[PDB]
Amino acid sequence: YFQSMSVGFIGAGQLAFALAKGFTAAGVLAAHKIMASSPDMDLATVSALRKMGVKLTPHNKETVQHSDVLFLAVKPHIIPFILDEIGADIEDRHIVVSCAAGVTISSIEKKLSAFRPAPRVIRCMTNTPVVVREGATVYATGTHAQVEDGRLMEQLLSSVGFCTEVEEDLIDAVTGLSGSGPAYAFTALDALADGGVKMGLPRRLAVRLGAQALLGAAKMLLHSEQHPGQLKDNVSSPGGATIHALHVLESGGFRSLLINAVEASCIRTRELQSMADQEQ
Amino acid sequence: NLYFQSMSVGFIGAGQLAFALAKGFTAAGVLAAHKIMASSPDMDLATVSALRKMGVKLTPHNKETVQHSDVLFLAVKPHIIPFILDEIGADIEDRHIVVSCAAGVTISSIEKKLSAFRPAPRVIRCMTNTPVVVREGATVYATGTHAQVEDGRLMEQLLSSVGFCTEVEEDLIDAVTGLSGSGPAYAFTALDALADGGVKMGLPRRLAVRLGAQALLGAAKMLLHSEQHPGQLKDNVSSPGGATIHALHVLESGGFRSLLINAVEASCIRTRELQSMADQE
Amino acid sequence: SMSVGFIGAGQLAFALAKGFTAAGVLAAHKIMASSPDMDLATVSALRKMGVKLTPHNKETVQHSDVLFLAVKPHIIPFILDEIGADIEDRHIVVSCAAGVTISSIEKKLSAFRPAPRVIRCMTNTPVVVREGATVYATGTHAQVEDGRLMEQLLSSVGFCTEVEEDLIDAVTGLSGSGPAYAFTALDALADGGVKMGLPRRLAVRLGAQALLGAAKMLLHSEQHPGQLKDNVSSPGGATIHALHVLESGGFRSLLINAVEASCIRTRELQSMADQEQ
Amino acid sequence: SMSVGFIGAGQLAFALAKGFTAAGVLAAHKIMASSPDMDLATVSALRKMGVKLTPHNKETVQHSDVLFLAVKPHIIPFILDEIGADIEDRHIVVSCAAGVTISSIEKKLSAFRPAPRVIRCMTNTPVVVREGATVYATGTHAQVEDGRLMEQLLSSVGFCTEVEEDLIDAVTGLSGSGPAYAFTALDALADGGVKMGLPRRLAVRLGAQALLGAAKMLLHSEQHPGQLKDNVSSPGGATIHALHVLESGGFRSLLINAVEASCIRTRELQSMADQEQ
Amino acid sequence: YFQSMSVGFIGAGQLAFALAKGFTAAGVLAAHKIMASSPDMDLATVSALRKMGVKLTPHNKETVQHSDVLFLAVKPHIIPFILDEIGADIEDRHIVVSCAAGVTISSIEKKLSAFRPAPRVIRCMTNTPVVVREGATVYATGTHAQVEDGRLMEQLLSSVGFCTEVEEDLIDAVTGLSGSGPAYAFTALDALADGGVKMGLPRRLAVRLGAQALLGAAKMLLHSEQHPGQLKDNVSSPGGATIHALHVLESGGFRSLLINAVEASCIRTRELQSMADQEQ
Ligand SMILES: NC(=O)C1=CN([C@@H]2O[C@H](COP(=O)(O)OP(=O)(O)OC[C@H]3O[C@@H](n4cnc5c(N)ncnc54)[C@H](O)[C@@H]3O)[C@@H](O)[C@H]2O)C=CC1
Ligand SMILES: NC(=O)C1=CN([C@@H]2O[C@H](COP(=O)(O)OP(=O)(O)OC[C@H]3O[C@@H](n4cnc5c(N)ncnc54)[C@H](O)[C@@H]3O)[C@@H](O)[C@H]2O)C=CC1
Ligand SMILES: NC(=O)C1=CN([C@@H]2O[C@H](COP(=O)(O)OP(=O)(O)OC[C@H]3O[C@@H](n4cnc5c(N)ncnc54)[C@H](O)[C@@H]3O)[C@@H](O)[C@H]2O)C=CC1
Ligand SMILES: NC(=O)C1=CN([C@@H]2O[C@H](COP(=O)(O)OP(=O)(O)OC[C@H]3O[C@@H](n4cnc5c(N)ncnc54)[C@H](O)[C@@H]3O)[C@@H](O)[C@H]2O)C=CC1
Ligand SMILES: NC(=O)C1=CN([C@@H]2O[C@H](COP(=O)(O)OP(=O)(O)OC[C@H]3O[C@@H](n4cnc5c(N)ncnc54)[C@H](O)[C@@H]3O)[C@@H](O)[C@H]2O)C=CC1
Ligand SMILES: O=C(O)[C@@H]1CCCCO1
Ligand SMILES: O=C(O)[C@@H]1CCCCO1
Ligand SMILES: O=C(O)[C@@H]1CCCCO1
Ligand SMILES: O=C(O)[C@@H]1CCCCO1
Ligand SMILES: O=C(O)[C@@H]1CCCCO1
Repeated sequence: YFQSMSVGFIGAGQLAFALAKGFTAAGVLAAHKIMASSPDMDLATVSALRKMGVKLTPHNKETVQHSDVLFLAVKPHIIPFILDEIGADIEDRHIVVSCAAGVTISSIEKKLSAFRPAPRVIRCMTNTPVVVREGATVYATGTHAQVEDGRLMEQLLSSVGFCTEVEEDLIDAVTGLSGSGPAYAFTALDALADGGVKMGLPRRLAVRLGAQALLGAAKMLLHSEQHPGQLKDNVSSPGGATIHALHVLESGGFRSLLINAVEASCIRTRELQSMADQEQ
Repeated sequence: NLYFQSMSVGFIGAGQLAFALAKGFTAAGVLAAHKIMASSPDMDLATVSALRKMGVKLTPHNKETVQHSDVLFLAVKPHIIPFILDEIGADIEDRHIVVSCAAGVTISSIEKKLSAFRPAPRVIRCMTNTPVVVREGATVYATGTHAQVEDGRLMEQLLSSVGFCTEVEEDLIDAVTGLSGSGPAYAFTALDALADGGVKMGLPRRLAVRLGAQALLGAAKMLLHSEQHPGQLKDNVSSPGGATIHALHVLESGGFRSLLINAVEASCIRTRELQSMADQE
Repeated sequence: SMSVGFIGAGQLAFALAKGFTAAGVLAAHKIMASSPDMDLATVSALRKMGVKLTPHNKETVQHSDVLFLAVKPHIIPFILDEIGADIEDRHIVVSCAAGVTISSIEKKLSAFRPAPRVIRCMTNTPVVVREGATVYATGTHAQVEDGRLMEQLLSSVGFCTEVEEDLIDAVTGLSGSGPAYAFTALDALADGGVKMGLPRRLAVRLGAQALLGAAKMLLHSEQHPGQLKDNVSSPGGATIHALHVLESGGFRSLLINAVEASCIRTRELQSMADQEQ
Repeated sequence: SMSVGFIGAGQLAFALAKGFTAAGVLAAHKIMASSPDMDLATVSALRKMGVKLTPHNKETVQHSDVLFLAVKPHIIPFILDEIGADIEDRHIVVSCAAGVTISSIEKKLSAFRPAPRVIRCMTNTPVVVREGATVYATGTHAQVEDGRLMEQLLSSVGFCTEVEEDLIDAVTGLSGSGPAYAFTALDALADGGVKMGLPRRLAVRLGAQALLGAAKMLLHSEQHPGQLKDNVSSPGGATIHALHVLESGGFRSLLINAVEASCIRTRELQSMADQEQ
Repeated sequence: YFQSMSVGFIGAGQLAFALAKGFTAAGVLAAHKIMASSPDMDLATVSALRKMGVKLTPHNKETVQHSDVLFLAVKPHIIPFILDEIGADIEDRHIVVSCAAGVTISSIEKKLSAFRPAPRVIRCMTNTPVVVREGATVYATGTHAQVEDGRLMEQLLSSVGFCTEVEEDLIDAVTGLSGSGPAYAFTALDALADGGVKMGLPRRLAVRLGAQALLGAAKMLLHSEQHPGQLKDNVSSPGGATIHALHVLESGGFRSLLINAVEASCIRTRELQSMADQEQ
């Protein structure tokens, strides 16, 4: 529990809700010590945050004045407008944590430094399963972040899933893998359930079994010192059902499609930020 | 309370599934390792050495496993089931609950063999998966002709200690086999490939494996705790024009969904066709 | 009392005028349309409806309060040069042309008279049966009531909402081109019915009715389309077998490809226009 | 004065009862439905509407004049054995089950009482918004007014026409499964809109509205769908570029494949039913 | 001109209209010497026949009593019902010309011989372009057809396009090639017009040019003693536009698709008649 910590979210959408729900469920923050701002209070995420007890305001400057740790939870192209809006309000006490895909620490520090030297900036990439405290988060520390700042952020984000520090040049690739990853999983689970239904299962049972199979397999890999191929080898009996299914996955290039996905998400992330940097 | 039942459990077969279940049950605290006995004609297996390290009793004699057990799991390959039912069928007593885990093998085929000895063998058929080893298995079961209501309830309590467990009609179990039985292998293949994708884009392999596996675990847990359709959860990830919708497009262009349907179908059909051959023999 | 004009008397002018008059929001006699070819079938159909026709774009401007530009995109700069001197304070200029930016229209018109009131829309041919899908963006000098007037008018012939202009090229690829994807699909579904033994007329009727009803269900539902799809398919049944063969062909990706291709072509065409002017 | 019953209280029973009562042709209190599970969401929705619910299929039969069979196809022979002794001269039995033949129904019912009045229909879930597509065939003992009554009832919730029974499995693959093809397409079109920069909610709304309007245009047109498609595409323009990428993927063949697969699976399932009974 | 010839059609659909329009345009038959019967007088083809002056009746027996040459222009599965209906009305003077896809001379003669021995039967396969007198027709003579019967039928069908006698075992293959052929052409013309539209042509002009190109090329081949490949070689200049287009056709397996089509139509024709023969 961080007793003397006030957290704020600029943005009150999917990610702000996911993190606030994760933090409050973890018990590391009380909902009333969290403030979130948004120019649209008609979102289901805003309504959900209100029901949790999170303080809501339309004004980003109030979030800044309330907060010690300030999460930037707006879309990437909104970040430069946000930084110009509240840059004059950043104080020495603030840690600015940008969650926006692609947006570089350099770009954030350049904006904020025009108002006050030495802004404390941390960049993270996380994902929506923080809402069930099983997120995958990486973070990089900025130029003026103190050593305690990174440790504090790792303690906070570790309460809602895996968290580790990385060099910033890995983050766009992490975005393509674990940031976009849940969407690959949801697609796969929808299709696996369709497969169960084709073979005679009710949809509700097929969804439950497919999701439990994926969850269990992921946990096995996380808790094993063994290669995923070895775990795979343990399932298939010679001549059996599983090896027949694996063959039809291979024949469709299943592996290459997932490589294609991570690559496409990473490249698009890099492409979008390159355009943002050209606009500046 | 199941622990205070002091249940003796036996596995005919001492391979991957016997190890996974024994590890899950003992980690759950429902069984003492030394109250489990497993038999195999082959002790040189690595699964047998792991079982022995746990404290499970090991014997080459299937009759010893039967005499020890209260609940008896059949954990041999499907084509070996009729052979061991011939071998120990005379040793099944009225007190036994016989739980077949073998892919494809029907309750009817098991009861026909065992009913030649005692008239009312208590049979349950289940399908589970290796993640019971981390107590996150996906298990279904169907009760046989003579299984008492308390037998299915005991089975559900036991298997719920190592993951999800629900009763089904037997005619669903081959399809379950293709979905959640074979399922972990589809996931391991996907995680290997996702990690390769992370490596291609500049991540160290160890980090890419950790991140991909955490992403899959978290997404699966989200769906299990959500009332929303997976398509809606997917819609919540992807911003307009953004990284995720670009990646989803390349999955669609390869027929990603159809490949997973193909896999479930192929595993289910192979399960059915093997049992048809067995029924013909 | 509102008078409406169409520069251009082609497919879109016909569809909008038919929809407006069927809705009752405009009597045909309040509508004027112009074309340099008074021998088109659309021109004949408009005359039969009661619409006033002229070959002279200046006459349309002098008649109209709301002026729709319904010519091909590459013709827009030509007709703005022709009628720019005739725009007045009362005029609302509504460009329907694919890709053409408010900026490019206002730049041409402002050379003649400051503060042209411009709205850009993207619609589609189903306005002809009052089931169009329309979006609009307001220009620099459009009054607040200009947007509300246009939304009231276009809501009479289908869905209508205001958007930021930078969404319009994407809307073009989705609902602007969308009817053509549907007509292709309906032709193919009918071929499928014929292959399985249905007379062609019945197969066309059933396929179209199925698509209409499914689309209406989705519009009236809070549920995800995947959930509505799940409600159709019984385990092991006919529909899930058919869905598998669609998935195996990458059906979804083809529709994504189509929206993208129409949107990209729209952007590419306007970039070429901007290079010349 | 007509009383209606549903054996089965699932997706189809809900959709038809919602459509009938929205149309005004039936008050909810004239409808009874039965299911062995009174905890389904469809059962709760029917109770909220005013429909009478019972677990006992015999009670539904005793209440009803027109009796809809809305259980899964493999359940039909079981419930015909259960209620066959309770069919009376007044009853019209309307089977909605995919694949199940009039012959198989009449054979079961005639063991109890000669001359059962049987009609077989195929419909689809959009009856829930009164835009269904329904066909029906009359059985051996159905009176002439039985067919006209059923057409009046089912026309209240969509298109309805009489067919020969040997068309019904093909109709199942086209308009019965059809909504699922449309939901798949709408999900994908929305993904395409999102990829090109539209918010998901707007993309879903526009895609669905485009498909609805296009389908309505085809139903109100004498023109071939290819002609309507030709009217959308300007030379060199956005739509023809998008149509090319659909063609390059074999888009049309996938929809033919789907209708065929649903129809063949329907026939295959009924052949298996006929082998067992 | 066949002065003393009355022609009748059992069926008044697409083919009956196409042939009646072709014959009357050729001047070989006056429309009032043609009768057509149908159980549905609400067809556009029936209305078109009425406007031409063709006599219309609902009763197949009246068509038989009126006619000398009797065309069977109903769907193949209707043929056996037709033959049972009017078999007792066939006279010595009648030539029965079956146009139905797949239906064998043997099956027709077996039905009619139960009523009167020695029915004069001819089987043909034609196509819809007889309506513009450019049909492609083949015919086979039955067991009891006199030599003059085949010559008379060739004279009549040659007035509406190409006509030649074949052995009956070629007719199902002809069905897959020139019977179904117009539909392949209409598909190709629709697609070629789409190609013109993509490259900037108005649809009306693209349709006109595509159809004229196909017509001209077909006429060139019909009037040339040269192989289609040689005519093809004469169009393409080295390095030019045409050889570039031919390459993209080859890369898609264009040739194999047309082979697939003829095969699929022929096999389906054989399959359908095999089922008809099983039902008998
Ligand atoms: N959704 C996900 O799965 C994840 C998202 N992210 C990142 O989080 C950020 C937000 O993503 P979502 O929450 O999914 O977007 P979202 O669109 O659900 O929420 C965006 C929020 O920003 C608000 N907003 C717009 N203009 C604003 C302004 N001027 N001041 C304050 N708030 C404003 C919107 O009203 C909305 O509440 C993005 O940069 C994304 O890359 C990172 C990891 C995962
Ligand atoms: N491995 C998996 O992922 C799961 C396997 N299953 C089912 O569990 C059963 C066993 O599968 P695995 O354990 O993977 O096979 P495995 O091959 O690892 O172990 C098979 C065991 O049977 C033993 N055995 C062979 N003949 C025997 C005999 N006459 N008497 C006693 N033991 C004998 C072998 O020595 C070995 O110990 C199969 O029927 C499979 O379908 C079900 C769920 C998941
Ligand atoms: N057809 C559709 O599906 C929709 C079309 N649009 C847009 O509507 C506009 C027109 O589209 P269509 O009506 O389909 O084209 P169309 O070609 O049917 O009509 C074009 C009309 O402009 C006339 N025209 C040519 N030069 C002219 C001039 N100098 N002055 C006045 N009229 C002139 C032509 O004679 C013809 O009447 C295009 O910009 C298109 O992007 C937008 C929504 C959907
Ligand atoms: N869902 C659709 O899109 C359409 C379905 N159909 C046909 O309608 C029938 C039902 O389809 P759905 O409603 O989708 O299935 P559903 O599974 O939603 O409803 C089935 C209902 O039957 C009930 N039931 C099971 N055993 C019963 C018994 N012994 N007595 C009475 N009720 C019993 C179930 O509890 C459930 O209420 C099927 O034959 C299907 O082919 C036809 C047109 C479209
Ligand atoms: N349409 C084509 O391109 C060609 C068709 N054919 C053959 O010509 C025959 C007819 O083909 P279409 O004319 O295309 O079919 P169509 O369906 O246009 O005409 C069929 C006609 O038969 C009538 N009919 C149905 N039952 C009847 C009965 N009991 N007595 C009399 N008339 C009855 C129908 O009312 C309709 O007028 C088929 O056997 C087909 O294989 C052969 C060459 C080309
Ligand atoms: O491949 C196999 O034989 C096994 C069958 C049961 C589920 C796991 O795979
Ligand atoms: O697609 C998107 O905009 C986001 C980017 C961060 C990870 C989730 O996806
Ligand atoms: O897939 C199914 O079982 C149903 C059959 C009727 C039409 C809708 O689909
Ligand atoms: O293809 C075209 O030129 C038009 C653009 C507007 C939407 C309909 O298509
Ligand atoms: O291939 C070629 O170079 C020529 C060009 C004109 C049209 C015929 O082909």
